[PDB]
Amino acid sequence: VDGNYSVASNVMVPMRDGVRLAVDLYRPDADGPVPVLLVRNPYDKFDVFAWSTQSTNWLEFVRDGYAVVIQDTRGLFASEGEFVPHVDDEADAEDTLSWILEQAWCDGNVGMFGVSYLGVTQWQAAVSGVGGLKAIAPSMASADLYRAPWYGPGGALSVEALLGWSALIGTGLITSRSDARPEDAADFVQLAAILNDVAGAASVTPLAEQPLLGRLIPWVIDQVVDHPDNDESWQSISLFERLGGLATPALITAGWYDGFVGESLRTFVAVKDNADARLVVGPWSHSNLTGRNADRKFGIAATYPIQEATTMHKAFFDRHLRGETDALAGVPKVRLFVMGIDEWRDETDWPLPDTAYTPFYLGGSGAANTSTGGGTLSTSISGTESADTYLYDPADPVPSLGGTLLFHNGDNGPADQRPIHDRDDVLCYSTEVLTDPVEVTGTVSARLFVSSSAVDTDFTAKLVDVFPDGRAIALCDGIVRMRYRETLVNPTLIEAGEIYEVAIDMLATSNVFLPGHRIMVQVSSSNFPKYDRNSNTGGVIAREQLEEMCTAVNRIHRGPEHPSHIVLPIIKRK
Amino acid sequence: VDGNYSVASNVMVPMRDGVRLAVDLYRPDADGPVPVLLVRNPYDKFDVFAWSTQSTNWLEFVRDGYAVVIQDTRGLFASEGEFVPHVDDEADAEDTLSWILEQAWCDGNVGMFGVSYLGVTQWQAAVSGVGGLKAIAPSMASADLYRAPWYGPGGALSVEALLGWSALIGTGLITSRSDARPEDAADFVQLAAILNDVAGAASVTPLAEQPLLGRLIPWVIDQVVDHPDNDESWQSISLFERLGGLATPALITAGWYDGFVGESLRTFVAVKDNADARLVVGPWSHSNLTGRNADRKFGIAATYPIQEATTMHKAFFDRHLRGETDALAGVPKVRLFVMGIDEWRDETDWPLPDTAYTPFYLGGSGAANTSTGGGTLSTSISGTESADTYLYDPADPVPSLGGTLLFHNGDNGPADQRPIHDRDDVLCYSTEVLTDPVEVTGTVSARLFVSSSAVDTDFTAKLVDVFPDGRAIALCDGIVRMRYRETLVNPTLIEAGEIYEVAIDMLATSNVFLPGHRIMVQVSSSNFPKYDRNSNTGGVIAREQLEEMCTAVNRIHRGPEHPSHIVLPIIKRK
Ligand SMILES: *C1(O)O[C@H](CS)[C@@H](CS)O1
Ligand SMILES: *C1(O)O[C@H](CS)[C@@H](CS)O1
Ligand SMILES: [Cl-]
Ligand SMILES: [Cl-]
Ligand SMILES: [Cl-]
Ligand SMILES: [Cl-]
Ligand SMILES: [Cl-]
Ligand SMILES: [Cl-]
Ligand SMILES: [Cl-]
Ligand SMILES: [Cl-]
Ligand SMILES: [Cl-]
Ligand SMILES: [Cl-]
Ligand SMILES: [Cl-]
Ligand SMILES: [Cl-]
Repeated sequence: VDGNYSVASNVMVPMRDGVRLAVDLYRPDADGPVPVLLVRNPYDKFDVFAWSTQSTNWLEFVRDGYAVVIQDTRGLFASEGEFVPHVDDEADAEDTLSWILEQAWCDGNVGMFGVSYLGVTQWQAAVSGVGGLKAIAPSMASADLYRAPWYGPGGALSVEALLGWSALIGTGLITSRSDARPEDAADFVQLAAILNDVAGAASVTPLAEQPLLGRLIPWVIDQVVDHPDNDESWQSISLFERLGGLATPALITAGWYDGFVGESLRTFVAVKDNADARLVVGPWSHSNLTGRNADRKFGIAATYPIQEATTMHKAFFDRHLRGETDALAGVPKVRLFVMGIDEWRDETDWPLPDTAYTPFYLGGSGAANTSTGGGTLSTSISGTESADTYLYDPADPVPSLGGTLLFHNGDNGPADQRPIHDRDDVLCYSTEVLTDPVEVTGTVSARLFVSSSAVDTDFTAKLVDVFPDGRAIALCDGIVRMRYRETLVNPTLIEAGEIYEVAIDMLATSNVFLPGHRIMVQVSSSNFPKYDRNSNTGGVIAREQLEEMCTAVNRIHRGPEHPSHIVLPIIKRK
Repeated sequence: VDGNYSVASNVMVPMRDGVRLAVDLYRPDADGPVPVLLVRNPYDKFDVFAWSTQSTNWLEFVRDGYAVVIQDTRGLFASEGEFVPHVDDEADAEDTLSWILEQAWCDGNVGMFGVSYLGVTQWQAAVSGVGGLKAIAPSMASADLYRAPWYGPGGALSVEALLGWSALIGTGLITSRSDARPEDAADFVQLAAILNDVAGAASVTPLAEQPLLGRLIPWVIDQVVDHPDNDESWQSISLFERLGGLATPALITAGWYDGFVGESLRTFVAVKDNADARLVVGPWSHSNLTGRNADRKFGIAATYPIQEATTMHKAFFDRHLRGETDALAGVPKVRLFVMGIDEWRDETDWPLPDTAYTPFYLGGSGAANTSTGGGTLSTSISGTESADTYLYDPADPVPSLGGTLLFHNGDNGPADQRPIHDRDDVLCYSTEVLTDPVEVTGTVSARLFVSSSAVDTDFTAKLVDVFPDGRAIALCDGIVRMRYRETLVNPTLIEAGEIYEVAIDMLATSNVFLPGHRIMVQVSSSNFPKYDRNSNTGGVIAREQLEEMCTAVNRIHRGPEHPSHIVLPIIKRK
């Protein structure tokens, strides 16, 4: 009967080492084999409502004749083995895909879909060389775990992401084990305390001493905190350099305030030339898909459009798993939620063709410290040679407000920045009030001429849309940890007092700055706990006590010989 | 096989009039008949992810051997017939329950669960007299549709709820019909415009002229706007007076910032003496179950505890549908999220035994207008005879901020009230800063001595927790429309200048006002668009143009002879 299906729970699938992973099979009433979709989940395959609202109404797929397999990853819930993030997922995906392809009910065409870890695992599957995998759909994901979510392109630890997620998994690991232990109740309370106060958890020094999390999930220290360089341990689990050799269609979803946005977009660029890639980007953060935020509403159209996503995914899988050649007729290659105008818009590529990568130079009379300083932004190079100076004290970092926070206040991406505008270590540069709209849609970066009293420090840059009523709404931001200014792999220290030209990768955005608005940039040396705080010593940061850390006098140089600027991806549409 | 199940889609169930409703059947692998749970849904039975995250992980029930039936209500999606809210649901539930009880796979025990309209429909089923219905679990629901969600105990129209919901249903009605009409695209755009600006939609006068909504869903005017009195049309669909005669166990869930909270709690009180009733109340609004709000976080424990809810529901159904006499061992009768301390706490009854209903009298030197006026609250009667006076202008009502908003900014219940504290028509009365905690948990009401220059007007009261940092966080509120001061059924006008003692039903709350806080009350004559604005004419409010409305000089009298007060349900726990 068309539209009917069955569900078989805890089918045990043997991996190459004999360890069995548990899957649930959602199989249509059909007269032969069918195309199959696989989801690999570390958050309990039974708990479909927890993630599915951030993905698709995928029971539609089953009603329409796809089978869906949802698997508990190794060592969690109904699966056997031991859980360690990332390290087993390439092999376990390969073995699971192979098993699916052998089954009586599989017609030789397999795809995947899902969000976050259920997205990362798709890239890990895609590099398997299993020919039967015909398409993937990774949402809010990455193919380079160093670059997102654990560190970043600037070489700072994403400490709130790490501690928050590890606490969440710790809840899952305890729930997963054989029998209830006497210490479980107390552990549950302590994990809740982390999740209620992630900045507090991230503030304890040395950062690497994590009695609870290090016991429940040793990986948090053994892999993540202990490997600050993008070294061989990270390379082993990175998929990114293999993506260029694939020819697998990928339906990639991202969010402008999502921790993964830079890496999600990079995956699109990596695969678009060799296969049918699609891109959808909304104004979401990882835990807030609503389009509504404390000081910024994007409209109901911005709410994660789950039924349209379901329709698009089905069309995509119909094309690539069922060979229906016209199934993607009328579906755009790229679909972006353009903020400011707050509208969805179709595009033919990402980056947009006809992006003008335009320098906006830092300038102004007098000090740019605070929002009431003299800092300006202009497409003209600054005429006078100036410098703005501030003290960065690791004991008092600039607090994270919105942006791409994951677990610490991760539900307010477009946050009003006014609460930090009176800080002397927040340098502000803005355009005059705009008389005509300026669209910035693309990857964003800064090139700053900087110096420090320290042998290492950080520099941050954050793009902001200043509204007529004074709201200073965050758009995108990044950081550079100076030891990693030239390479994430082979860091070197800097010379105190020397001027360096450094790049800051500020991920990406899509925003029309409307008439009456200003374009604004904040520059500082911290953004905590989005990123851990540089100790300004040149030491092993995660092993330092707060008292061992140093203050730094940091300086931004601007003028004709030191033309510090932000590069904005300008789109002009007449 | 234990834990396995099948799903049959669009099984057509004939009602007494021959109209067939569509259901989906989730049936366990079992060797005989099983207990059955029914959900009646006007938002597409296929779309399980849309509502289920506000309810239960109910596939657990199916894995554990319950069948679940999800039905499209009459006239929507796969069902035949014509949709009109509420009026067919008693009969259609009775006929559906009868059909279920006849099936080979039903063991004679049926229950229900679900939220909002999926909760209201359970009360409509419970009055059917079908013996096979053994238990219900209505969450965020009402048994009196006048009192919630469409009007209220004060006799004001809940206009934002009506217009928002009607626009949402209008999206569903268009999606449900036979073929795509030329006007659908434009209608979709107009419905989105309402949902993006519900206060704007509610501001158009006469309110009763609704070209779009009145066309798509005539009921919005024909029933709701046209029947402002709690008359026979409302009585026909009310279940409340029948609840006392039932002996059906009910697991009732509510939220302190939920539009239905007063009516949800009343249902518990109505059924607790004759059957096993249970109550769970969290700090949620109808669309925000997260525990996180713009200026108030309740902690991760406050997040809707879906797996604990699932466990509790299964225990409840095991007791009442499977006759497992000890299934509810250790489950409390009442479980409340107590705000302020921000902790869950078990109780033996609602209202709490040992509630001290305590008057806090309005007082103060000079005018109480604005938060910087002299208004005080005290357990002692005020010594001097005073009055506070303000102008209520319907063209400039007090804006709704938090509370029990449903569709207009309905995701910030505990909203900071400071943005309206400089208004001359917002009278503020507060205690001194507290040195010891004061717990207020229970139903809340005010008794005000009032007068007006008009023959009708409204009075509002709102309880507020003032935090040390100045946040003035809304707790609960109500309104009295003066023509309905003595009865919602047979209104009469007032005499200009005469003093009336009136009651304002402020629903309920649970809050510990901690040391360093104040208890605060705001009094006014509007709260828009939570409630429509009184025209101050004595006319048919929804038929008046704004220009036809009048301003009113309204007065609150306070002193020994006019002891205006709020009655707080004080709990003292040593
Ligand atoms: C997703 O499920 O949430 C996490 C946020 S850090 C991420 C870990 S790879 O996957
Ligand atoms: C629930 O589904 O949401 C509505 C809020 S007004 C309500 C109508 S009875 O049911
Ligand atoms: Cl293992
Ligand atoms: Cl262990
Ligand atoms: Cl906005
Ligand atoms: Cl749009
Ligand atoms: Cl100098
Ligand atoms: Cl130089
Ligand atoms: Cl009908
Ligand atoms: Cl019609
Ligand atoms: Cl708070
Ligand atoms: Cl608690
Ligand atoms: Cl007078
Ligand atoms: Cl009198």
